[PDB]
Amino acid sequence: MQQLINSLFMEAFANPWLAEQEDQARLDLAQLVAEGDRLAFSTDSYVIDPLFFPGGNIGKLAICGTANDVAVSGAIPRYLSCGFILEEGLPMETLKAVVTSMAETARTAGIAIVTGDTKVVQRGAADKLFINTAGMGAIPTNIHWGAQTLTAGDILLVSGTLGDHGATILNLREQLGLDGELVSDCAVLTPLIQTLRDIPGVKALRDATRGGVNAVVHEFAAACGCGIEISESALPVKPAVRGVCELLGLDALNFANEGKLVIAVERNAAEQVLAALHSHPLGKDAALIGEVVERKGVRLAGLYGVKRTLDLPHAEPLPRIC
Amino acid sequence: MQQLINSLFMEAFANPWLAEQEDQARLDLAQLVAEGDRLAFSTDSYVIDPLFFPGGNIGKLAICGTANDVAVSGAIPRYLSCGFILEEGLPMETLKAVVTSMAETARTAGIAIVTGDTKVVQRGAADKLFINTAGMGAIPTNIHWGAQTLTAGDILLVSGTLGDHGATILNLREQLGLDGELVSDCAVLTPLIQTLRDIPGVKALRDATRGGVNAVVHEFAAACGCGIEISESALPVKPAVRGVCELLGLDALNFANEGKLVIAVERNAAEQVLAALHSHPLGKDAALIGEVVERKGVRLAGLYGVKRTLDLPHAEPLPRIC
Repeated sequence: MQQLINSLFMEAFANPWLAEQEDQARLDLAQLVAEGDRLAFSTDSYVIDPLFFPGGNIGKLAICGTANDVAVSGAIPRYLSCGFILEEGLPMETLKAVVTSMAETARTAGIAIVTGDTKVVQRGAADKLFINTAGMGAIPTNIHWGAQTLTAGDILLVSGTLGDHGATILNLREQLGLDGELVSDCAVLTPLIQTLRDIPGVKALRDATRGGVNAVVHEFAAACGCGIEISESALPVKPAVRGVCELLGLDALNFANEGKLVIAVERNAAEQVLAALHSHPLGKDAALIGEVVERKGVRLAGLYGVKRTLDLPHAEPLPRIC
Repeated sequence: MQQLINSLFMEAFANPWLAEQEDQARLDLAQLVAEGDRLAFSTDSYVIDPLFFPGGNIGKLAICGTANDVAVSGAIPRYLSCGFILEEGLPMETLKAVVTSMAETARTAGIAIVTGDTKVVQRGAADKLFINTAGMGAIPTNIHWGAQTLTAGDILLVSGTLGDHGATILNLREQLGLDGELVSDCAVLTPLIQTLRDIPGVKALRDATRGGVNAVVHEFAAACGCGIEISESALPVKPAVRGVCELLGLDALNFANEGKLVIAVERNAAEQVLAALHSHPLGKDAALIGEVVERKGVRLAGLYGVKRTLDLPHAEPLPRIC
């Protein structure tokens, strides 16, 4: 019932902003402005099927994805909101596991869930559980990361292996026989991103969820009016993900990630940035993958250095991967 | 494609924050701090069935509800996020109508939709359309509205008639035979609330959505450690809503409102506050309904001044009223 669900929310997420709260949380603005001059603000909804998977669950994901959307601006995520849409009859055991994981993930990341909402719909009106989170943090005045700034000669990096999350979910949903080898990379990336905070050569940073790295590179190119060239052989792809690629013929560049950055840097900063990423556990597999060029468009270099236009796909590999 | 949906979003909601955006909106903190010392931050999900109804729709509702949750703090709402969950095959005519109403409601209220998300699920996995919005605004330093401040002697008012929204949806969903008599009160309340901004004796404001006025007075009582006594005869209830009460035996105090305030005021300010409310189109039916008292608990005064404990109901009158 509604009262048990509300009690679960309040107990699990309990903090000084949520307690004694009325219709809204009330956040100290002086504290935020002391951290930075801009407030980063993002929202995402989470409709992943299944709810639980190797490496995470919808609840952990709902904190990670939104914390990362904030964190890639250079801001430390501090406050999140949470809206649950529940299907009547969802086992309490399942809801409790999701909420427990959300609360733990937020607690570990130093994030407070300061406000929320729960709606219950009848059986069949929603598939089990959907979550929306919105988040905020203050962007330090000296950090100016954006793709509009990119110019010919800039280097493109990824913080780790590509397509782990997408491949994990595809394997589960389509029963591809790789259970035990694939794991989601779902993680809060703030500690990794903060290694880059004082490095002058860092120019743009984005996480690569829906649409994977392919979407990001196309977004980067559209923003700066320059082209981007990616080396296919330079792409770090785990053996189990390669296995999914082989079976389905689908691109690891198109697979959603839930713990990876695409980073654009000044040419002379590339080795310094790689070293910073390699020093942190979340950046251990970071690699150079490409370059910003004068010639517009996105190209992938295959065999014998042949550069071919890299198209965006028409749809995601499968519905509800995130 | 769902790039049709993303195009609808960007076109309808277009503003400087949404354009050339990467993973997050970026909001000027100095401007917020100059307005107030606290940031009000709220979120609500909207799962109303049906999507369109007399007096509004899910889109207008998604703006109103979240704007109101911010505005009851004293803050002027400035920025909203918007997360859509869409069922595959939802007619574009429906979605366009929803988005248009959202855009027009936001524009009229001077609210910018600065960031968002869309997720699409398969047929049967969600009932047509769900929306989450989160919103923010700065609370002026000199406004200290809070339920915790209430003391014995304070007067309770409502800003209009009770249960119009809930009753409208109940009549539609349960086919009670009152079509054309009932209309939802869905409205952005900021202009009404701002009549009270400079009135010294205003102590607490809440909107009265889920659980209605009954939930608000219970929340007030819990926050301040004082009791609340309500006059049953003083409750303003329209004839058609009374008709729903008569048919179902259900209480207008429990029915959801989507354009009503419950206001607590210093005893001496009651006449001034009532006149201020009556001066605005949205507060014409405002009324005194009770008082805060020393004896703890919530009581309803019936025939012959008999005061009886007013219990909260176990469930909402029906799922998906909001």
